[PDB]
Amino acid sequence: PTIIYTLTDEAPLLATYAFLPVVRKFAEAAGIDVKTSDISVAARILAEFGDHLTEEQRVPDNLGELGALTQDPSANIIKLPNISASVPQLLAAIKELQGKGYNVPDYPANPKTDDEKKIKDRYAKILGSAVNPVLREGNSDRRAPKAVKEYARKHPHSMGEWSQASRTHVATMKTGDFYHGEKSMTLDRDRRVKMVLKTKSGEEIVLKPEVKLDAGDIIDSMYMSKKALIAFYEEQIEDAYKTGVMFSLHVKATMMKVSHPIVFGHAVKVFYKDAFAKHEKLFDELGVNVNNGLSDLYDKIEALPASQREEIIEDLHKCHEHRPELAMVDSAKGISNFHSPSDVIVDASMPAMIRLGGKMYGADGRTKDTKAVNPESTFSRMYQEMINFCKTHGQFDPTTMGTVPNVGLMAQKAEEYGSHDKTFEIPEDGVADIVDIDTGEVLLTQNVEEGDIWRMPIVKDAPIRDWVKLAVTRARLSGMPVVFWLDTERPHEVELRKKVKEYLKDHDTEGLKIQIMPQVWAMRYTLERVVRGKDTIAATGNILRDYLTDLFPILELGTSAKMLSIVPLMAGGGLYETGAGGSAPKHVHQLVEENHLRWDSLGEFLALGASLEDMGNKTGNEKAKVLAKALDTATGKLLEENKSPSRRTGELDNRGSQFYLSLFWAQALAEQTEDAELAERFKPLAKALAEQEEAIVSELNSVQGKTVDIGGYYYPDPEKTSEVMRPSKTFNTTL
Amino acid sequence: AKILGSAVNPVLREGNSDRRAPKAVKEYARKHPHSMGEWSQASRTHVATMKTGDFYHGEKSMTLDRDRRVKMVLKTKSGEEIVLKPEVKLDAGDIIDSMYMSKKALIAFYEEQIEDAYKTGVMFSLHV
Amino acid sequence: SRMYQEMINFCKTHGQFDPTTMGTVPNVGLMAQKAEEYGSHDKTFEIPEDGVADIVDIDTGEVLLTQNVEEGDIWRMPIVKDAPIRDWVKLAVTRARLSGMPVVFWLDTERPHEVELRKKVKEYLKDH
Amino acid sequence: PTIIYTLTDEAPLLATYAFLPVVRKFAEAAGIDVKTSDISVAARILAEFGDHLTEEQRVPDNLGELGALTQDPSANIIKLPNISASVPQLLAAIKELQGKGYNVPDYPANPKTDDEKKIKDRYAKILGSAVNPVLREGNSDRRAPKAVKEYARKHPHSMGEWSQASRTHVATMKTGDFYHGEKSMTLDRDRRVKMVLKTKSGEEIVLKPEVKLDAGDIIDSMYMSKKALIAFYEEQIEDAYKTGVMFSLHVKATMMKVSHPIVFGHAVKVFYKDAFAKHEKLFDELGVNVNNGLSDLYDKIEALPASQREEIIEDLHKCHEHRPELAMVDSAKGISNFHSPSDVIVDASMPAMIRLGGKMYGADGRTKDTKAVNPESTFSRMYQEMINFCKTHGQFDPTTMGTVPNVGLMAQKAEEYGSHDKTFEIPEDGVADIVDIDTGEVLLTQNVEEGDIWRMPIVKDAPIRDWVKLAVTRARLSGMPVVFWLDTERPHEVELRKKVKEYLKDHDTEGLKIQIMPQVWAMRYTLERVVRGKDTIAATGNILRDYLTDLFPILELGTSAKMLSIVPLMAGGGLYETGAGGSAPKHVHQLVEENHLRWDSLGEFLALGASLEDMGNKTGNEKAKVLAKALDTATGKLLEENKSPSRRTGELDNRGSQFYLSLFWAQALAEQTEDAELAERFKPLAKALAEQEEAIVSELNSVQGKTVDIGGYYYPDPEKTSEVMRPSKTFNTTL
Amino acid sequence: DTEGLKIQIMPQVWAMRYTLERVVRGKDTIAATGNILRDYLTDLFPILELGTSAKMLSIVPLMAGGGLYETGAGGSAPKHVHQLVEENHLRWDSLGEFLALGASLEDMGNKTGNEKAKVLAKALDTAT
Ligand SMILES: [Mn+2]
Ligand SMILES: [Mn+2]
Ligand SMILES: [Mn+2]
Repeated sequence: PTIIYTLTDEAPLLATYAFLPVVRKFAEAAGIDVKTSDISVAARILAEFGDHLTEEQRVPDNLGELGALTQDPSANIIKLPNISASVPQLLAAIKELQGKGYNVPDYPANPKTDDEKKIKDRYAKILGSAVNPVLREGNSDRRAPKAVKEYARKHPHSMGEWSQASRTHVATMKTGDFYHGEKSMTLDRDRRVKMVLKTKSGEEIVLKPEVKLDAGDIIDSMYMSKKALIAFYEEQIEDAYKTGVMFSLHVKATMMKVSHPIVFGHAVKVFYKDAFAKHEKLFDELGVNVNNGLSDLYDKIEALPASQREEIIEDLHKCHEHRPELAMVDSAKGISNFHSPSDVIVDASMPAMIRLGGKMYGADGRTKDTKAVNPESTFSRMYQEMINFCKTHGQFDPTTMGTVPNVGLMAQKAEEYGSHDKTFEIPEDGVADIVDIDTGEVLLTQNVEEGDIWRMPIVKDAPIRDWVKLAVTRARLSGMPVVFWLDTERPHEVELRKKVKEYLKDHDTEGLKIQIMPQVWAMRYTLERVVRGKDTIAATGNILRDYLTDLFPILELGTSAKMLSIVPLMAGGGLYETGAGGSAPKHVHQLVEENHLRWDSLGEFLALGASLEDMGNKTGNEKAKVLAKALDTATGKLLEENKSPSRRTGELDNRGSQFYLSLFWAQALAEQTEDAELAERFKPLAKALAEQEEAIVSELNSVQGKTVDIGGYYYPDPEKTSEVMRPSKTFNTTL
Repeated sequence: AKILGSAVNPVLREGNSDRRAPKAVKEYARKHPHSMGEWSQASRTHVATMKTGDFYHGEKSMTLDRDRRVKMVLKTKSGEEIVLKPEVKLDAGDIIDSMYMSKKALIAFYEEQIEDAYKTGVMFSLHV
Repeated sequence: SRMYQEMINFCKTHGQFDPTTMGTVPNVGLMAQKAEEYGSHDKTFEIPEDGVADIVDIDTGEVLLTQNVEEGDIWRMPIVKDAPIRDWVKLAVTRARLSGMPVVFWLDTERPHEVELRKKVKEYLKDH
Repeated sequence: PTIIYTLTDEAPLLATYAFLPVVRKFAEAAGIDVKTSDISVAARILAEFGDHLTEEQRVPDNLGELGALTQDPSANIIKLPNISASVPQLLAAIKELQGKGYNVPDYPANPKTDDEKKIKDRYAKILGSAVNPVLREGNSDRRAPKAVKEYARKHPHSMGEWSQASRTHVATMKTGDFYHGEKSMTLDRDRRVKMVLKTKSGEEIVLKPEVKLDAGDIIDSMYMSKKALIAFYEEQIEDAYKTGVMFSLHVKATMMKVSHPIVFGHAVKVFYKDAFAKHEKLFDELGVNVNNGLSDLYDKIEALPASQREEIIEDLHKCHEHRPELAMVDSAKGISNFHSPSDVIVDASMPAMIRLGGKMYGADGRTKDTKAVNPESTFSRMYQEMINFCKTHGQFDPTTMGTVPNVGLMAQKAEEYGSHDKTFEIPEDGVADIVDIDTGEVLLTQNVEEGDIWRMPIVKDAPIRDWVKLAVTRARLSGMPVVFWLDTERPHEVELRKKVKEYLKDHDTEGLKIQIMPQVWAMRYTLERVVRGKDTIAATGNILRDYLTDLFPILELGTSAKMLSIVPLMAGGGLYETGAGGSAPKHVHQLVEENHLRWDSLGEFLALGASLEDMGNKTGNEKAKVLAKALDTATGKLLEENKSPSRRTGELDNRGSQFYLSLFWAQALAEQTEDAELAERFKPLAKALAEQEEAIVSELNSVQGKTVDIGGYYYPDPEKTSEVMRPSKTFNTTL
Repeated sequence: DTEGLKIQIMPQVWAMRYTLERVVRGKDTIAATGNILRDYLTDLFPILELGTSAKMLSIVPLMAGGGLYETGAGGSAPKHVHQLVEENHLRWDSLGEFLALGASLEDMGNKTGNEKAKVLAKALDTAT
């Protein structure tokens, strides 16, 4: 019986070093082996480019290893947050590996040879959201545990007031976006299809040559219009200008790597319509692509003669005086919403804005109301309901409000999350058809234009069946009502409806409140009961899973770090994400400069409990059951005793919190009475740890306030990292 | 006092309201649209209303079993009983409500709303 | 008043209504025999001093509805009779059948008076 | 805002002495006054016979007082278990009261002078089940609270295995009993009726002069043929003998105080017919009434000369040679089934027998199979189905089985529970009619014989309406389907069916599974469901309410002493029974002799929670809600921490468990955040109690293991009892 | 979307009786029928109601999106010609052509957004 514990990047990794030894010590008491899997950015680079490496240097394909392991009914994988590499991050990681004797190739930005174009594609496999599409072979069960909600109640986080006179709102398209021209259908049998564009010339361009579809698959033909999108941006910028409200843009270019940078880019184009007109010729032969934000423009003009570059920056600030005020990522540095598409990520930025009382930062560094532009309507309308609701009701009260768990459809690159390699920026005007290869049958027709974003999302029948089952299970186990958020006026969501209606009958739903509502209705109904302190479960698609599991946890708890994220793997196993967020680069900074790690490991403690509980239910391990029960109360006690990491250096940090957890864990195991072997086994552990409490905490705190050597960043040296992360002689030995 | 105010309506209204626009009028409106003020997504106008201490949030109600004669009385702190309404004839199946608005809640609400309208710079209005 | 706010919100997000495309909203209103608030004028009082306000059956000593009120508070007892309610439900059905349009009874769940009405509507719909 | 807590008899009262102070302290924080009410056997003797008592000695008619309070829409009564006095109990209570200066008359068993008849008739008000009929002005909502059910799953109680080859069965009449001769009708209008017997002679005997009947009342005219009853017994006693299976008899002479002793008596008569023939003349003038069991015979022969009394007992033990084996109540002492009608009580004995695997105890001390004789078929056939089910399915599994909550028609002396003053042993062969005085119309005729038992049960229309409402209420609120146990072949239940069918339509039953099935079908349907882990509500008549709320809880939980018994009164208030069992005489035995009370007050804690919660809803007291939910979580923690009273002397007792409850109740209020004032109010208290925990516990346990002085039994001294029941001064001073 | 519509299916005999029962007392009913019944009925009732089928609309909304407009279901009337060649009087009623053209221009207007074609259709409707 074995649990895989992922070694990842930056902060969670550093924490793992201190925590792995303690989980291993507790897990062996139930005959559980804990093996690491290194899926760091460095490890993934070394696994891809083994060619130029020695035998000792080479790394196995650890990501792909886990990808296979998800097909095994006995899988038990605990996934920690890891880096989704941007280009700058990849570059830094390559230079660190090269510097350490690993001959890996330079990343070729603009490749001049055909062999450079070849390795740039191999690097593309490392860039961006690479891990998640592989590991997510089950659906999402994301929710906050009772002990965490009770902590929020006892220590209410700061929330900004919602004035009834608030001017902030969600501006979104009403025609010409993906939603309003969308086509959809469920497949009657297995088909192999192609995406073609029948041009005005009579020609037929092939955009995607072959894609294998199955029986019961739901496929969409959706497109956004370049013309409608520009017009929309024209209207909303002028409106923001006339009404005097700060302009902001909220998309997710990190994940939607094809469509969303185009959308982001157009916003910038029309906002600065005037400057991009005066410098059209210069910009094209400079190759500036502002889809990468203003960051791309500033970069390609930084090396220009002063007077020439200073004319361009003038034409940008001159364009501002008849434009609305812009939201700032960092006003002190002068970094705006338009700088980089990776700066303002929709799933995080929107809740941040709502929590702050519908506010974002301005040029002067003061919080302002905003027109949160959310071009695609499909998933943005639900935000507006909350805003409106908030205007009439005020800010949410974290002390009294209910919870909104989520049962998200995400398995096997579900819906939009798998459509990246099937999204195309239409080259010229024409008619876009998806066509069956083995028969001249046109399946979904659409009339598109030059610049349009066309795409074909896919959701498979098997994930859908599991998703309905997961929703029913959660209804049954928690007693909470579940609402499926499915529109009637969105073809894709009426297709899902047909399946949800059918597959609900294949279960025992006798005493369960289960209904289906359009998103805006569903959001309202949910808000209506949460404000009265009642709980509701949201059964949603992939993107809504993303949006809602940031929105509500941030409002309820103040963060999305302190929650359960369980993935019941379809083959029978289980994946346990410890965090939906990043790997916290700023956290590492504080540790390396003055050794205080302020990373909260509660998400790791929670996932482990879920992992141990499911291990017992699936393998018949009674000891694992007892370990899970003990850890839960230990986690609960850690919250109650307020022994989570402080942010201020010199005070209790991640390392100290891990001690208290292990103390309470050993304590719980000593005073439990369903397993006598374990009770007496941990009795001396609990006794030893409690009696040396103040010496251990002393050691773990007196070591702070100084620079520390971890031997790198993207590839830390284990020996030196282990020293830093386990500095208490007393704690190490007594363990 | 019997001539003052809305005197006519409560005497003639011995039925219920079937109020509706006639098709000819609705069809004329479609063909000849009246002017409508445009709504700004950034509009600051809102209904301000009480959250506690109004009729709604302290209301009690019942459906009556039988015909009875009730009075409305205030049992004062002193022990004295002031009769406010000597007699009212209730029928079986009558829905009656006991309903009150707190003076103190109303003044607090008003001080908060007037102040809020000022601090935000939005124009105050009262609709009764 | 909350109804108005919903429209305001709706209007902020959807814009102003278009008279050339919008549908009708006819009303079937309960009003017969000085129903609800429209008859409560003779039964509304500005409370002279702090005390308990009860509505009491004069024959026998049964206190039907009690309430704790303050000096300056406004307290009232609205009435709505059973046969008007019967007529109102029937009129709703008749208007539904004749026009062929859906009908929504605007009745709250968190308002005592409107739950009492709800009981009768649920009953008298079975009579048609 | 007043809660009425009932002072009763024996163990529950002793627990109250320690608990009343701590409930008062909590209830005052919400503005609720806890007012006492004394309904003990002693206080009921005093209230009746205030003839020779001083002003200070006199007590109000506390039962009549509470009976009157049920009409008050604000009634909040907590009913603890109380004595339903037998003759020996009555005498002992009288003798103690006399010796303490209370001048009350002796109870004359056989009144010599006619003045003794009046005071014997006045004592008849005190005898037996006198409290329940007065307090039950509502219908029964009996169910096991979720937290208790969960505890039974984690800690299963022992259950005897059911052999497929088991021979045990229910024996019951197929003709000549109440069921197979029943006539019933629903009243058209108000009537006044008399019960008359027109004899064969021509005389008219008035058994009941007048009874006032309302419109919509159901009345029955049921009788049991004496000739049939004896022939049945002859047959069954013979069958049990021939087949070699143990004979047992299960009736309820305790509450069915008129009919069932006649039923019990006849069994003894035909069983020992050979001895009752040899001594018929002697038995006659001794006034032997074996309707009171063999104990009656043994009493009346104990005074006789040795050679004669020994001859009698020899003719009784000699009769066993041609007879079947008898089930024993105490096989060491030789106390059998026939000793006393109050030993084997159908509602408790039948579950106990099923729980054991279909076993009762033998003369040899061994457990064996039994012919469980239940003469009246009406409510016994339902037991047989379970026996059959178990025979094919095995014994129930407490770790996986569902629940069977009950909604019981009992309000206003419903059905058989209010037919005692209307039951008659027929003096001679005739026709038994219930006749209207105004217009000499015979409503129901019936041809009866000498010995036959005749009765007219009554169930009023208004109770039936509330009963149906409570069924739909429970269905809506719990999501469980509900089944009405109504026979198609029983007049009474077809009359009820007419009503249920109609009154259901008066309610919103849109999302509910609600159906009507005959008893045996309903039982089978319910069993088919529990065994698959599914829940079902039983909406039943009065006697079935009693049977099923012992039966299922014994199987699910091991006891009927750990559950909610809510009585929503028809006038608006609520009565909350804390227990359905006795007042535990033996528990007092252990308290006075060795200072350990093993009474489980869980039923009190649960009832109080349901008392405080309903206080919040009815009045609008939000502070009541907070106390209720905090007691709910306090009671739940009591179970999970395993701190219910031990039975062993020297360990944690009733007093000790009351400390832990009040501790957790205090903690739950301190660490909650839905009421700011209450939180900081209990904060120092909760901090106090927890701090000297193993000091208070140390006191409450050290004082055990010795004889103690409470100053009486039926009327214990309030000053002495309070010293004993609150022996921890550390604990007491803390409030 | 059939929510406010009365739609039902009956056998031919029943449907005919049902239809007759309503039309004998001024009520209108649409007959949704198969091919031969379409023929039979659009002669029968138009003859009974109007005397001829040469005074009605026969619109064929073409499946591909267009529209065919039959001006008459009857023949080309040879005897009308005999009168025109011998006496110079054409008694042919072109009312079926006026109505068809009116339906043609109206569909033209709604299909292609032509407002001037809509105005031609309405002016023809009133002229007819
Ligand atoms: Mn997210
Ligand atoms: Mn019982
Ligand atoms: Mn024809």
